[PDB]
Amino acid sequence: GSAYLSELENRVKDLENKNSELEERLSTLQNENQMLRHILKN
Amino acid sequence: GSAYLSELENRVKDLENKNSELEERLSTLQNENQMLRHILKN
Repeated sequence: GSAYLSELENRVKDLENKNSELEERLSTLQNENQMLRHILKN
Repeated sequence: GSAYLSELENRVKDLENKNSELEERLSTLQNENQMLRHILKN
């Protein structure tokens, strides 16, 4: 509990940080996807 | 708490689901972008 809780929400601070990371990578891959599409259509 | 303690394990579950979902989208785009690069490429 005391160590469960600490490590439980310890886990979400980690899960949220990981989520932000993934979101930033996603954004980058999406921009690349769209620019490639634009280059190819022209 | 009880309310608090159910909301951290729940937040861990949702974060896990969401982060696993994000990893799939990442895989999808990496695969589409690699193909688009090959097309642009050759």
